[PDB]
Amino acid sequence: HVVRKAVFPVAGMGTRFLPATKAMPKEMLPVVDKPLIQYAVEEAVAAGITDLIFVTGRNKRAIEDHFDAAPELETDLEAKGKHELLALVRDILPAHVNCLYIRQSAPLGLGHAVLTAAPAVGNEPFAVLLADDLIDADTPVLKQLIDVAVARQGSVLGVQEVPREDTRKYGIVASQPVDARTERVTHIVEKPAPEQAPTTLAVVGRYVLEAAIFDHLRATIQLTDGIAALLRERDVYAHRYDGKRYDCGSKAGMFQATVALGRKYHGLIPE
Amino acid sequence: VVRKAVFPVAGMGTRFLPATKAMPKEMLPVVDKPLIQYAVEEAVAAGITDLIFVTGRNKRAIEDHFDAAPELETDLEAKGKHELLALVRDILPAHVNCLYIRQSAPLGLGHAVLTAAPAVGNEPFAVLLADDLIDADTPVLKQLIDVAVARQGSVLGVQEVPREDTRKYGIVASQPVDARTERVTHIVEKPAPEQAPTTLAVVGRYVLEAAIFDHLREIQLTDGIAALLRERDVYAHRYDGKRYDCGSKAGMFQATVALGRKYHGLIPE
Ligand SMILES: O=c1ccn([C@@H]2O[C@H](COP(=O)(O)OP(=O)(O)O[C@H]3O[C@H](CO)[C@@H](O)[C@H](O)[C@H]3O)[C@@H](O)[C@H]2O)c(=O)[nH]1
Ligand SMILES: O=c1ccn([C@@H]2O[C@H](COP(=O)(O)OP(=O)(O)O[C@H]3O[C@H](CO)[C@@H](O)[C@H](O)[C@H]3O)[C@@H](O)[C@H]2O)c(=O)[nH]1
Ligand SMILES: [Mg+2]
Repeated sequence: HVVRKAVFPVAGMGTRFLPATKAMPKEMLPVVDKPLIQYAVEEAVAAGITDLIFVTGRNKRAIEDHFDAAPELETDLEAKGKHELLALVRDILPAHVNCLYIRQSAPLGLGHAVLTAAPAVGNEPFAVLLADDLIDADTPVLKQLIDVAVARQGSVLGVQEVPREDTRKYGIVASQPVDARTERVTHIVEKPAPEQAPTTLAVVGRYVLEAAIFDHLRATIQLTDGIAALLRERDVYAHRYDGKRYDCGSKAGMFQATVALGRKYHGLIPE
Repeated sequence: VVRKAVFPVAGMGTRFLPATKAMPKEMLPVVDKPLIQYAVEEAVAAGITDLIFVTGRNKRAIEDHFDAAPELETDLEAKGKHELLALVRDILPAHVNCLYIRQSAPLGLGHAVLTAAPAVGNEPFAVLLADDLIDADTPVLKQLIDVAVARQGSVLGVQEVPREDTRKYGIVASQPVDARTERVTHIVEKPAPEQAPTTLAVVGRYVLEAAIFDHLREIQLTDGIAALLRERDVYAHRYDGKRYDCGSKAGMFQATVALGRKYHGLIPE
C-alpha cells in the first residue's frame, strides 16, 4: 500500500461565496494571506504525496496560475533583491512534487469530479482533499489517514463527531469500533435529516480511497453513494483524526477561521 | 458631469503573497466581495457609467470578474437559483460598461492615471484606489463629485492622520472654504513627519479635471496635481465615512471584522 497521488476537486460553482467566486474557485479564497487550496496541498505534500491532481472547472485560471511558475513575478522579485518573497512564490511546491490539471466537463458533482481523475490515478490508491475543510493539526490529517489505510489495508475516511443538528451538512457513517480512533464503516449516507441520521460521526473532506471506487462512481453522481457501494465489496474505515477543522464552505465558517487562525498564527485581534 | 472612473488594479500586494500570486491585490475579498467590487459599487452609486480598469499581472482575473459569464448564468438559471443569478448580473449593472487598458510597467499611480487618458478624453473623471475601502452612508465618490460640480474644480478626498504616518500619504496645504472643503495650494508626496506641512492626507479618492493629463506627460500623481495647481482650482474635501486601509494584513482584517458584523451578522466567536 503506497499512497502518492492526491486529487483536489476545485471545479465547483462556489455559490455560497458569490460574488467573490464569480471567476475564482472557492478554494482560491485566502485565509489571511494563503489560499485554502495551498493549505491542503501543503498538508498532502507533508503526508508523502508527490503527484498532485487538480480537477478544474470554468474557473481553472486562478488554480493553474497559483501552482504553476510565474517567471515574470520571479524576475521582478529577484531583481529587487526580495529573495525572502521569491521563495513564497517559487517554492510553493518542492522540487520532488509535480502537478497536473484535468478539466471536469461540467459541474456534475463531487463524485463525478473524483471519477474525472481516474485517467491520472490508474489502479493506485489515492487521496482526495476538499480544501474548504481547513484543518489545523500538529500531524497532517492526511498522514494520519494514510497510516491507517496502510495498516488496515483499506479505504479510510476522516471523521469527527458533530452536533446532531449539523448532520444535514455532511456525510454520516454507521460503523463498528476497531480501535480507539478507528471504526469499520457499515454505511454512509449524505446529508441526512438530523431525525434520521444513524449517528453523529461525520465525514471531513479528507479521504484515502482504493481505486476500486471508480467502477462504483460509474454505476452511481455523489461521492458518498460511490463509497456506500464500495462498502459492500471492500473494507472502508473511518478514522477520528486529531486536529481542529474549520468548515470554510460557508461565509460564517470562513469568517471564524480568519478570526481564529488570524489570532493564533498572525496576532490579528478584533478591535 | 463626472461619469467615468479609473481603477488602478495592478497591485502586486507583496504583503499578501502567496494569495496574490495569481490575482491582483484588488481582487482579494473582504468577506464575500473583492476589494475592487466595493469601489466599483461606490462609483456606480455615484452615477459613474464608464469603468476604466488599468491592469497589470493576472489581468484576466479582473476581466473575468466583471465580464458576463454566460456559462455561469445558464447553469444558475437552470437550477432555479434566481436570487444568485441576479446577484451575478449585478456585478456589472446593465447601464454600466467597462474597458481594460494595460499599464506598460509599474511606474506609479501617476503613470496609471495617464494610461487612462485615451479612454477619458477631455472630461472630468474619478480615480478610486480599491485598497482604501470606505464604508459611508452616502458614497464618498458622490460626496466628492458634488463638490467638484459645485466649485468647478478637481477634488481630493482627505482625512486627518497622525503626524507619524505622513510618510504613507500625499499631504495637502490648504485654506478652509467651508466646514468640510478646503482650497488646496500645495501638495507633497509622503513627507517625513518632521517636514509635513499639515496632517491632512489624501486617501484613494479623486475627482480630476482632464487638464491633469498634460501635467502628467511628471510620473507621480502628486507632482501632476501640484502642476495642475498652477493653472486650475483643486479642493480637498473631508468626506464622511469610515476608511479601512486594506494595504496591510492588519487593516484588511479589521475590515473583515467590521463589515462582517455590519452587513453579514458575523461576530467573532
Ligand atoms: O461539480 C463539482 C462539484 C463540486 N466540486 C468540488 O467538490 C467539493 C465540494 O463538494 P460539495 O458536494 O459541495 O461538498 P459538501 O456539501 O461540503 O459535502 C462533501 O464534503 C463534506 C466534508 O466537508 C462531506 O461530509 C460530504 O460527505 C461530502 O459530500 C469542492 O472541492 C468543490 O470544488 C467539483 O470539483 N465539481
Ligand atoms: O506602479 C504602480 C503603482 C500602483 N498602482 C496602483 O495604484 C494604487 C496604489 O498606488 P501607490 O502609489 O502604491 O499608493 P499609496 O502608497 O497608498 O499612495 C497613494 O495613495 C494614497 C492614499 O491611500 C495617497 O495619499 C498618495 O498620495 C498616493 O500616492 C493601487 O490601486 C495599485 O494597484 C499601479 O497601478 N501601478
Ligand atoms: Mg464544503
